[PDB]
Amino acid sequence: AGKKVLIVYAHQEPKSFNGSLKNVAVDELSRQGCTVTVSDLYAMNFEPRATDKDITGTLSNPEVFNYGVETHEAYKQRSLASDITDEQKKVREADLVIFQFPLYWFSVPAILKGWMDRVLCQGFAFDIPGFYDSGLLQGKLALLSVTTGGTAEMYTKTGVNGDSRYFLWPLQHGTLHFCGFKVLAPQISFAPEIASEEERKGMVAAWSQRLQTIWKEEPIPCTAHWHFGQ
Amino acid sequence: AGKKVLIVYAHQEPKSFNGSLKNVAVDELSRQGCTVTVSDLYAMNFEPRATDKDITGTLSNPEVFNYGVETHEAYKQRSLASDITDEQKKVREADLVIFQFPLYWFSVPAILKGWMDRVLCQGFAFDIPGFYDSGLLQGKLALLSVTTGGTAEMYTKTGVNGDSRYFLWPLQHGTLHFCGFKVLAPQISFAPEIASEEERKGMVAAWSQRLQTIWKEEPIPCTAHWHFGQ
Ligand SMILES: Cc1cc2nc3c(=O)[nH]c(=O)nc-3n(C[C@H](O)[C@H](O)[C@H](O)COP(=O)(O)OP(=O)(O)OC[C@H]3O[C@@H](n4cnc5c(N)ncnc54)[C@H](O)[C@@H]3O)c2cc1C
Ligand SMILES: Cc1cc2nc3c(=O)[nH]c(=O)nc-3n(C[C@H](O)[C@H](O)[C@H](O)COP(=O)(O)OP(=O)(O)OC[C@H]3O[C@@H](n4cnc5c(N)ncnc54)[C@H](O)[C@@H]3O)c2cc1C
Ligand SMILES: CC[n+]1c(-c2ccccc2)c2cc(N)ccc2c2ccc(N)cc21
Ligand SMILES: CC[n+]1c(-c2ccccc2)c2cc(N)ccc2c2ccc(N)cc21
Ligand SMILES: CC[n+]1c(-c2ccccc2)c2cc(N)ccc2c2ccc(N)cc21
Ligand SMILES: [Zn+2]
Ligand SMILES: [Zn+2]
Repeated sequence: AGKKVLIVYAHQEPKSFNGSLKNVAVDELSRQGCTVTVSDLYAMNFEPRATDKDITGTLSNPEVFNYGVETHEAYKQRSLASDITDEQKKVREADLVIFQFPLYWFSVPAILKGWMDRVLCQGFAFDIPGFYDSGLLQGKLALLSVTTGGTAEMYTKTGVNGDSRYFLWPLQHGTLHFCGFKVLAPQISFAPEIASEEERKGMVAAWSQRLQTIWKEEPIPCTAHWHFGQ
Repeated sequence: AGKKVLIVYAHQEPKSFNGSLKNVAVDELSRQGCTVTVSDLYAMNFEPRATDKDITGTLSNPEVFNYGVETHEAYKQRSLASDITDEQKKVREADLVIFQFPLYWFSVPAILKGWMDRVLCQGFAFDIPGFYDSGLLQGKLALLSVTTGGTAEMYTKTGVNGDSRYFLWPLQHGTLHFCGFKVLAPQISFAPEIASEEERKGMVAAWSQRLQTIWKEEPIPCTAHWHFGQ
């Protein structure tokens, strides 16, 4: 009992398929008695740019600004901007982080990329040492819930788009695994725009049904073999 | 017939290693007699977020906002935000587009991701049909000039990050090839922060040197096999 979930949500439109997937997650996890928080990035006008405004007070080397170094140092000295530390608190408290987003150029929308760039700073999400299996968010679960324009068929190994697992690598391995997350199997809702109403409802139902047993899941082996291998 | 180059540059600090790579590109291409334009995204405070502010005309569906549909229609009608069409002019006139950036989470910094999201809209960069080899930017070249924190060794098949080509897939194939670009081989400058002053100087020089004969290069086969092997 007592699980905490953060949903990081990146869609402009409440009535969208993404919005529906987010709301189903909120309702079902809430029904289960979980603690639920939603970071609605567009509604928050979330800042995507990594800039020197992300550090308050004086820099550790204001002659040559290195964002990575400066945010590492600011994290240690508790002088990060409040929009960042607000998100870090939600992540720190969460047992599971769900990312809900439409696929933009085989990746996350820029507003969500900005969340990953700015929130997951050195000292908070990883360090030397402490990355991949020993990343600082170890013990936490992460799950990518992505919607696509392309159909399942268009996303095969030999297809024009390649296997969907190919585009997952930078997100699941390079970002989430790197920070110590155990990665649950992605939820891929293929081509809702093209799908019939029945097919759309079926995809929503699949998600809702999955959420009923999400705490019983095993994480994937987040390896190059899982992503590219046979 | 001389050549036109656009450099889309994503770093906050002029004195950075990325800044030096951008400046030597400008120096060398200028020396050759090329026409050179730089989009300095951080200096321009470039807007990364995909929002309804990107359309200024009457929305096709003002009760349910679909970013892709609305920007496609706005492109055709000429009612996109002018920061978008300003970038589109630079791309349209370019023979070669160089992207200069530090790797953020196996990808581009969010401010540059936003450039891709917002600038490469339907009708301008691709059509349905009219993508990959029939993409609308066919005839143009693109090149990623990337810097990393991780070492070359970490970015190998047996290294913990996997091969560097793995993370290039969403950018080179999912984005640039999809829009019709032919893709020149990536320039990856590994681990400058860790390297010595001389090694750093050497990496900048190697870039400058490659650029001398850039117009003689052939593009890569931007395929799953090139990226992932057999
Ligand atoms: C900049 C950009 C880059 C992109 N890059 C890619 C890419 O690389 N690869 C790719 O494949 N695609 C890409 N796309 C397409 C994009 O991924 C899809 O448009 C997106 O995933 C669709 O999801 P949505 O929530 O916006 O769908 P919506 O348009 O909101 O939903 C589809 C339909 O489902 C309906 N619906 C909503 N809720 C429910 C419900 N509860 N039950 C039943 N029906 C419901 C909606 O009303 C709508 O009619 C890109 C799009 C953009 C704008
Ligand atoms: C949010 C975030 C995510 C990241 N994700 C990843 C990731 O997934 N994978 C990864 O590998 N790395 C990652 N990194 C690390 C990042 O890619 C590196 O920090 C970046 O590439 C370093 O390049 P730079 O231009 O900032 O280096 P700088 O710090 O600017 O350069 C190093 C030194 O070179 C010096 N220099 C400048 N010009 C010259 C010159 N001409 N000759 C000699 N020396 C010169 C500078 O003064 C500086 O001291 C991430 C960093 C951040 C902040
Ligand atoms: C700039 C520090 N730094 C490094 C890094 C760079 C050089 C040497 C050691 C670590 C880094 C290296 C990898 N692979 C992945 C992510 C990051 C990173 C991420 C965020 C941040 N805020 C600083 C970060
Ligand atoms: C038009 C939607 N759409 C699709 C897409 C979805 C289904 C079928 C064909 C293409 C797409 C497919 C791939 N592989 C790569 C990028 C995009 C894309 C990119 C931007 C955008 N604004 C719309 C996009
Ligand atoms: C193991 C690679 N690696 C990293 C490193 C860089 C990015 C992410 C993780 C580690 C490193 C990071 C810092 N700050 C300082 C020295 C080293 C280093 C030094 C020697 C070596 N042989 C590998 C090294
Ligand atoms: Zn992994
Ligand atoms: Zn390709």
